[PDB]
Order: sequence, then structure tokens, then C-alpha cells
Amino acid sequence: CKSPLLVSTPLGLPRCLQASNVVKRLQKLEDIASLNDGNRAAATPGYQASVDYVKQTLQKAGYKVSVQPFPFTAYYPKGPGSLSATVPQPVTYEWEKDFTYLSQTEAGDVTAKVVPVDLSLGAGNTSTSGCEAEDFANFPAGSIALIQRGTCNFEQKAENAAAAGAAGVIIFNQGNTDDRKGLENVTVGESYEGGIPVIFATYDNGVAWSQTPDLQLHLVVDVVRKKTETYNVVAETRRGNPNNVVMVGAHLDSVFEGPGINDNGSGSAAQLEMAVLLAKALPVNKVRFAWWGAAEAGLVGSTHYVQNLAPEEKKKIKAYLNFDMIGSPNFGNFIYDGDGSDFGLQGPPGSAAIERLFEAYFRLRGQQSEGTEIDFRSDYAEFFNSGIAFGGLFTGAEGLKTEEQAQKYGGTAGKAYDECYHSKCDGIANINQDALEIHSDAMAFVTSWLSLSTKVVDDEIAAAGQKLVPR
Ligand SMILES: [Mg+2]
Ligand SMILES: [Zn+2]
Ligand SMILES: [Zn+2]
Ligand SMILES: [Zn+2]
Repeated sequence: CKSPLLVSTPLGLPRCLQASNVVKRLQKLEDIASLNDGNRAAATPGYQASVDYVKQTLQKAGYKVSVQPFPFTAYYPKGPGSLSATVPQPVTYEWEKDFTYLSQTEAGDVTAKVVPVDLSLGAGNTSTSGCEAEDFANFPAGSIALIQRGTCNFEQKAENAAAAGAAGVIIFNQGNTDDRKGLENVTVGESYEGGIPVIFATYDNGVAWSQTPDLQLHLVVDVVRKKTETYNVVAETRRGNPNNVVMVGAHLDSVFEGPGINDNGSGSAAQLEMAVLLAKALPVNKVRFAWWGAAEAGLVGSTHYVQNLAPEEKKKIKAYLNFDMIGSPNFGNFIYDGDGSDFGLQGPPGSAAIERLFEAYFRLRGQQSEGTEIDFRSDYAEFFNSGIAFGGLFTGAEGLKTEEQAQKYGGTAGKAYDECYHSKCDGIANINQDALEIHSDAMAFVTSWLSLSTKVVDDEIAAAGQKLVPR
């Protein structure tokens, strides 16, 4: 298993990829979570420690490593917010019924007189409340600005309040029609720079408050917000044809709620062990590995990588394999539906070939499997938009296992594939080691097979004729 002959072959690499080594790496990832507040979310020290770990492992194995940074504004709500009247009479208002956060607000604990700003009430109003600087013409600094929705963005309103000396901002719904009087999920924008907290209230509350002389509100907004950057970790073999790159990826960040050991520690740790084993391989085609950042924020890291590649470099990538959640405790054996056989949506030419390879491996291991939707749910998405052939594995998340699936893969019908999905309890004990083992083996077989010959993809591309041959 030391020798390069074993790890270079599609049946040898799975035998050399031990589930127990992946679990050791998973335990390392969970230790990183425990040592940095129980999560590995983007722009947290948990993710910084994950990057350091991935990078030093890849270097120790002999890779030149790129830690690719890209700008990222982190906003994680930490707990429920509070709103209380202190003057004239004490009144505690109900969270998610009277008021909610503006997404991308700053944190704060502010008790101040409330001053309404350019209010235009009534059914059918066309309010310009706080949209202009003159609306704050006599606004006493230190106050909480009571502002009505209308015309302009919430960001513009709150930043005007901040430039006026406001301690905090309460935006209530416009109320120009009957169903515009309640709470909504709204945003001050990723570009908000007001520095002060902003919450959202119902219309009837906003009216009452504007009509209360001497009103003072105590306002507690309990979030993390940080304009910063985060990282992708990219490394490729020094061996291999650089014009025919086989690329694998797994996103390395977690949600803020938990350690994210299955989502997506499983893909990351499996891919890392495979990369260490391939350090000593003899591929025909160059293998590139990426651990993506800020994926739980909307595929930001992988999208950044792909969009910021020179065209000359992007045409060199032949296939992308995505491994996101492959240790689900109530697992099924799901393969991306590259040919559209199940859901009618096809990948770029070559994706059906990749799918057939994954199908072949599960068949060889005496295992059933089936398709899963590929409508841009994970980090292959910008690869899809670029016309690059792709595929990947999935063991299931918040969907419920069917009876047919229960008799195919074991586990419990009627229960989620991963009941700890995006939760605090997504830790080391949430991994099904049979699922992890078999999907790591499948990852290995297909990666290695493509590392020896992309012909099945080349053939599909040639039959498509939509991207002629350049060499
Ligand atoms: Mg105005
Ligand atoms: Zn995921
Ligand atoms: Zn996720
Ligand atoms: Zn299919």
C-alpha cells in the first residue's frame, strides 16, 4: 500500500483509503469545533483552524497549497432579540410577533427616547420616511429612530439614521395596504455600514409608539457581524497533464449552529485522505483538490473560484466531482442525476458519463443506489454554469426516507436521512461509518479512474459537438 502502483489504480485506491483514517480526521475536525465555540462557520476561528489543518496536512504530504481569500461579510444571529418599553409604562414586546431582526443588522443594547422620522401613515400612503437627510432635520442625537417602510431601501433609511446620531433604528411596515402591516424577513443589505442595530416591527406597533409621548424603548440585538474575508484551500498534484485537470471539491465550512461533521466534514475529510494518498500516485491527468469556504452562505467560495479563473485556465478543467454530506446516519446511496434520468435536468456534456462511473462502482460493490436532484444545491453550481462536466455523491439531508429506500439501504423509513442536519448535534457521532466508507470508496474509484483516462467524458463532449476540440 506504500507503493505508487496500488494507489494509482481505480480498484487499489479504495482498498488503500481506510474509513478509520477518515474518522480520525473527522475527530480532528470535531476537536476544532470544540476548541472554537462548537462551530466551523465562515469568518470564525473554527474555520481558520480548519484551514490551517487542511493546509498543513497537504503541505506535509508535499503539495504546493493556495489559500485563496475572497471578501465575505459574516452575519450570524446568536439569540433572540428583546424589545421593552421603559417609559411611560413597562411593556415587554413579543419576539417574532411584534418585532424581528433586520438581516445584516449590527448588534446592540440601546435604551433611548424614540423619535419618529417623517412618518406618512394611513391606507395608501406613499411614505418617504427617512429616505432623505431632511427627514432628520431636528432628530436629537442618541435617540432611537422610528421609521416607516417606504420608497427607498431599508439600508438607506438606517444609514441616514446612523449619520444623524441615532443609537438604533426601528423600521415598521409601511401599512399602505392591509397585508403590508405585519412582520417580514427583510434586510439592511450586505453593504450596510450604519454600525447601529436595526429591527423590524408591525405597523400597529409602529403607530402606537409614534403616538406615545415620552416613549423610551430598550432594544437588544444579539448577532455577530463582521466585514472580513474567508478562504478556499486549493492544491494540485505536481504530476499529471495540466491541460486535462480532474477536479474534486468538498466545502469545508459549517453552519453557525454546529460543528458540521457530516455537513460537510465528511466530504472534506474523505477528500483530504484521498489527496494524501494521491500525493504518491502516478496520474495521467492532473488532480486538483479544493476545500470550499462560505458554502453555507450561498456557494460563495466555489463561485468565486470559478468566476475569477482566466478563460485560458477554465478550459483546462475537464471534470468536477462534488462530495457534500456522505456520512448521513440514515443514509441512502444517491448519485447526482447528470443524465437527467430521474428529474429531467442534464449536466453539461460528460456529466452522464461521470454518473455512469459512480453507478458502476456501487454496482461493483453489491450496493443499490439512485439519483438525486442537481438543481444547483451545492458547490458544483458554478461548474455547471461554466459548462464543465460534473457529478457527485450525497447520502441525504432533511428529506424523509421512503419504504423502498429503507429496504434498499437499511435504516428507518419515514425518518430524515440526517436528523441532525444543520444542527448542533451534527458531530462525530452523527456519522454512519458504513455510508462514509462506501462513499469514500466510490469517491476514490471515480477520481482515480478519471485520473487515468477521461475518455468517457471526452467521448460525451465529442458527441455533443458544442465545444470543439482544441488539441
Ligand atoms: Mg422624506
Ligand atoms: Zn453541504
Ligand atoms: Zn448544508
Ligand atoms: Zn440518472
